[PDB]
Parts: sequence; structure tokens; C-alpha cells
Amino acid sequence: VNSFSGYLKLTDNVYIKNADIVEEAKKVKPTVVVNAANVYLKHGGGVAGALNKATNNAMQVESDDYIATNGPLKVGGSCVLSGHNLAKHCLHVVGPNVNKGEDIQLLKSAYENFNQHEVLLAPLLSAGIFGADPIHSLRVCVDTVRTNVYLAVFDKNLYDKLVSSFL
Ligand SMILES: Nc1nnc(SCCn2c(=O)oc3ccccc32)s1
Repeated sequence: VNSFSGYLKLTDNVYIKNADIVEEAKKVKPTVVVNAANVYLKHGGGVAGALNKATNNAMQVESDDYIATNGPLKVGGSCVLSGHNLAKHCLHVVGPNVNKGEDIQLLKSAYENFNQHEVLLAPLLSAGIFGADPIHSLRVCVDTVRTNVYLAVFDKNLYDKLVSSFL
């Protein structure tokens, strides 16, 4: 039993809700919130910009130190950093950005990072400003993640389309 509320159950382990991931994280304080990161951990917009803004830029400050020490992530890769005021940990996961021409096959590799955590609050990887089809992202999520994932979808119209088209 966990404190995630109002989710529709898609499969044994995947749940979905129309919600602002920032507000969901502040309410639930999950062990892990997933960020839709880029390789430079530059949290300018989309989910990343919103999460970072909610931390009063502390996420960006921590991320800049991480990059200065370790260099960029790989597309499909991840790192665990602080969750600040939103969660215990933030799993920064880099899905491919279609608007950069990155290989959509890397989306499965990106979702594999979720399997290192028993429970996560997450957005759909590569959706939004990353340019991929969110219906495809949900399919890859369901077929790749085996741990318990609670997906927050900001756009109500998109949420309804994802549910109604889910096989
Ligand atoms: N594995 C999980 N992580 N985060 C959640 S949600 C937030 C509240 N919370 C809960 O309901 O169960 C919990 C177990 C440990 C820590 C927090 C818990 S479940």
C-alpha cells in the first residue's frame, strides 16, 4: 500500500493520472520522482523546468556540480540526485529528443533505468517538448518497466487519449 491516489490502473505495475507532476510530488513526497532530463542537466523547460522551478533552482545548482564533476549523461542514461523539497531522490532520465534527431529506439533504454527503483512517480519519457508520440512512450513504458510506476500526465486531453487508446 502507498499514498498515490486517484490513479487508473493500466497493468499489474503501471498506473496513470491526469496531474501536474510538481503538485503530485509535493503532495506525495515519493521516494523517487523522475525528471525528463537532457544530457547536460539543463532544466530549462518542460517537466525539467517545472521541477527545477519548484526547487527554487536548487536542482539546477546541484546538477551543475554533477556535470562539472562527471560530464554529460548518455541519451538513454540516468543519474540519481537529491529530490530536494519534492521527493527523497530525483532520477534524472534522458529520453531521446526527436527534435534533436535522436534514435527513438533509445526510449526503451531510458525506461530500463526505472527498474532500479521499486516505486516511482514519473512523466512519460520523450513526450512533450522532446517530440515523441506519447502513445508510443506509454507502450514502451508498459513493455519495459517492471517496477511500480505512477505516471503523471499534465494535459487532460492527452490523458484521455492515452487511456482510451490503451491496448
Ligand atoms: N516505495 C514507496 N516510495 N514512496 C511512496 S509514496 C510517499 C509516502 N509513502 C508511502 O505511501 O509508502 C512509503 C514507503 C516509504 C517511504 C514513503 C512512503 S511508496
